[PDB]
Amino acid sequence: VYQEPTDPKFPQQWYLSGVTQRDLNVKAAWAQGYTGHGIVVSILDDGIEKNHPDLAGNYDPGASFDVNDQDPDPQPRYTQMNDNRHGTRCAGEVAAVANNGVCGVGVAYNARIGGVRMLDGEVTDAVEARSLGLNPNHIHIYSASWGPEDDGKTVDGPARLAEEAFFRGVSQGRGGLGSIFVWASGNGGREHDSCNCDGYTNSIYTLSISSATQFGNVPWYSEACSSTLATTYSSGNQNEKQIVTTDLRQKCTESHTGTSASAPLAAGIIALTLEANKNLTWRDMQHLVVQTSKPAHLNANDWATNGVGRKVSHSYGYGLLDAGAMVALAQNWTTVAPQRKCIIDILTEPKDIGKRLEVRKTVTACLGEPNHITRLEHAQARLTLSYNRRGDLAIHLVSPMGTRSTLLAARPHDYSADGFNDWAFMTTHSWDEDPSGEWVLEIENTSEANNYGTLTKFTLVLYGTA
Ligand SMILES: [Ca+2]
Ligand SMILES: [Ca+2]
Ligand SMILES: [Ca+2]
Ligand code: NA
Repeated sequence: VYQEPTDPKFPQQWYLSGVTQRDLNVKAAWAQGYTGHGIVVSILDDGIEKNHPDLAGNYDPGASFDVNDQDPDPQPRYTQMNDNRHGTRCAGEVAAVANNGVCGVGVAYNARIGGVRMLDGEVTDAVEARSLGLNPNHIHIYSASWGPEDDGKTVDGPARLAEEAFFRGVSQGRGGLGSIFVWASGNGGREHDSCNCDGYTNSIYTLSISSATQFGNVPWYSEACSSTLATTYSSGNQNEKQIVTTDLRQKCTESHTGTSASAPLAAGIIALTLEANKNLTWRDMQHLVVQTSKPAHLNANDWATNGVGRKVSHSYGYGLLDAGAMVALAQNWTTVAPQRKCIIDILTEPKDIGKRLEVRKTVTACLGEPNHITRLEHAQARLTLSYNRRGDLAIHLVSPMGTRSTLLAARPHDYSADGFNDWAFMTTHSWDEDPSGEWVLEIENTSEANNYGTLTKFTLVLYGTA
């Protein structure tokens, strides 16, 4: 009985609905009756053209603000180069108006969309914190297609205020259910960047989203890491189609590309999911993604089955998001038990790294204590170490059930001699596994050079339930 969008460009939105069965299965969600009605999504970016013919109808002033110029109007700053068209393109992916004879449609075409202009100026910690913490009780989902530089040699993340904003968000946002933070995993593929060296994507508070090309391949810009949760389609080579969305100056574009286009699609699917079940917490949402994401159709050389039988890849997380499955599972979902946190400091003495270091430790996962965990969610390996050439290192973490998470792959451009200072490498690959047993940390020098350094701290942090 459901009638799909009549928008002129909808047929070109191959990733939403297609006969080729290689899409995000969004029409199946719309058919079940979910279009994002009642949900509020905010695009933290370079502004939003609120008067765009395909956005005005869903624009929400309450989900918007201009942090760069300190005013409530997020209108982009126009320039000959159209530098500030990025936020508008991301906004259209999430909630472009449907059946209005203009461009295409958003994943959640009935959702309310707002924008925070915060990238067009000095992006300070305060600027970030005010954006992430904007109207936490009105906005449900925050989408961010930006982050630290992808030169493949930086290690950076949120400063204190932004961290506090994230924490306040998941704790108090949405009436205590927790703000949903969707993050683009990065465009550093050509520089061999790792998204675990990015504190925003690496955070347990954000759903880090990677990309897949139309033909199901790992895009050139893609960054691999264990913190990524799932994937949505984006651009690839010139024989592959790209993302169709709203563009600056009230135009329509069929060339929105890179990691930037994936997070918004995920944000849209999550909006449909919240409509299906408004009581889902920030953790419930991550559980739904893990359970419903599909690897099939995605090519990668590292697909591996984890301890609970799910396929995972460092390029895709658990695979492609499936909107129909997301909204279906959401309706019947029982809120997960309170989050427990088990801290296990592993080292009893510093360890020389040399050419290779292996640290084994059998843990009980806080057995007999209030934070005993039998069903893992995120896991962090907080490492502090010195090394002469950081990029030559490759670090792996093996769970008791045999799941190998590569916390850090070699980064050829990273010649830093600063090592890691209590950096929290995170992995989503052992989700739902029993964490008790022997964990193994492996640090190896991937180069032939005679490198040297010392691992002075290894703290294993487990999050989960019993
Ligand atoms: Ca303004
Ligand atoms: Ca439209
Ligand atoms: Ca990066
Ligand atoms: Na994350």
